[PDB]
Amino acid sequence: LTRTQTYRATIESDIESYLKKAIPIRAPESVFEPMHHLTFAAPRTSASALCVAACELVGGDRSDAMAAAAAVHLMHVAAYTHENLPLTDGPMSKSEIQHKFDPNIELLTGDGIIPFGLELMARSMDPTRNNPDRILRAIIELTRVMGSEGIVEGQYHELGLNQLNDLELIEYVCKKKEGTLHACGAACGAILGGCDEDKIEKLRRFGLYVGTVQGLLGKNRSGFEGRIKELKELAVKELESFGGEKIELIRGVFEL
Amino acid sequence: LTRTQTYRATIESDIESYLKKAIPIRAPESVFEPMHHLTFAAPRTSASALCVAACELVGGDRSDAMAAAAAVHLMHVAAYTHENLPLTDGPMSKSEIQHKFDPNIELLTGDGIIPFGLELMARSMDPTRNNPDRILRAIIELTRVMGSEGIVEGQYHELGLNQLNDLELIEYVCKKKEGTLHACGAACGAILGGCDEDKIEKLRRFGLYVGTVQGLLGKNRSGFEGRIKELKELAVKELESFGGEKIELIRGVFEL
Repeated sequence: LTRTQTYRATIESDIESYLKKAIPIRAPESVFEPMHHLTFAAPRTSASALCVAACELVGGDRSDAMAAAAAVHLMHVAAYTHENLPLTDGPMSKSEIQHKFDPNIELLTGDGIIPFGLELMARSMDPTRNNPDRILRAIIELTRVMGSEGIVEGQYHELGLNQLNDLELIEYVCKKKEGTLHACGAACGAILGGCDEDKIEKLRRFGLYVGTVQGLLGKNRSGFEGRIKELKELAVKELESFGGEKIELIRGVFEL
Repeated sequence: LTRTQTYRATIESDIESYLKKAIPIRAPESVFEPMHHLTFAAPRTSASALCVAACELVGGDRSDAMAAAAAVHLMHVAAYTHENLPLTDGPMSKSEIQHKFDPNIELLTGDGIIPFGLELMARSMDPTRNNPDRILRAIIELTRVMGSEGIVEGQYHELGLNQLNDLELIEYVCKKKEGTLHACGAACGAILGGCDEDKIEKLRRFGLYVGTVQGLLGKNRSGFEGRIKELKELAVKELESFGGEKIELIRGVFEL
């Protein structure tokens, strides 16, 4: 592996180890079995690593952002689970997955995973009395990503979908789902990192741009090459205000 | 109406109006339409009123509990929405309701409502009081009600309940759903009104007993009347060592 890959993977290993301490497979039974299973079977999102990297970029330790990064992963897991949830007329996502558990169980496990991430984030503060306004602000960010400003807005418009036709509607969905998830990750990193009000906004915009790109790639319909270079350039702009070699690894992680 | 009824109705009206400020009908536009519809169509839970009442009881102002009380209502509506949600096998709840919106929409709207309440709660921080510690502690309580310690655990076990069933299993379901909901409301009430560790747990237990009664009552299928009287006196016991006018009103609301 390259320095960049090693860096992403180590972050992702630290996140997974952090979650494993919080969610025992302790089951068959209690929500814990489907909660443990869905969390670690789900595809990862680069939004979780951006959270940690954003925090380090501004001088935080990674233990400062571990709870946030894990919460980001969990919001994503909750969204992913509910998107692939078989309803009356099947799931919202047309690309089918394997299900080890019944629909009813996936529904409630998704419901339990949403606040669990916010509970971990809420319960991280306090050991020596750390950042109550900060952790509260981080919580605001995560609540924003899951709801009407973020993922659920995206999923709402994802319903009226068409075959690679409405490109602006597709982009909008990517911005609201993968976009908002990265924005939140980056903004949490920065908040927990102890950051300028101005520098939070910038990393937030950064996350939005790379998250939208990550979304668009996940469509892979190519009608987007020009928009992708457009957004990548905006991502770089935001980065210019920071520095210190973590910049290079972050640029690396996001193919910039 | 009696003083007790008026007192409860005023609270419920103050909660509704506080929520009406936060969720626009927005007409068709966005998840806000179903979010608004489902919030104000859903049956109320007394856990919401207990929050305000618990707060006032310990010298709190009601505007201090208003966000919490609304968040409690919202947790209850997300739960209600999801358990009546038509799946492949139909809804988890055997008691059918009317559905103005499609299953897929109800699934998104439920997911948006969960963090929204926590966001309302989080955005209520009072830097001129000491709230970041307090409000953060309130968020812990609400995250608890929704998850593995609460409603989801209850719903998980409720799966596979019929006639002539496990009575201890039924009470357990009531404890985890209605019980935890009231326990959280009461405990948030206490936290936000500003009392100590000892008195918070007393109100949380109070909430648990009365919530468990509300759940058992909301079934009335056979022989619970014995256990219901046992739980009511447990609730009164908790109320000893609290004082004031509000004690009679709370005893009234919950018929102790």
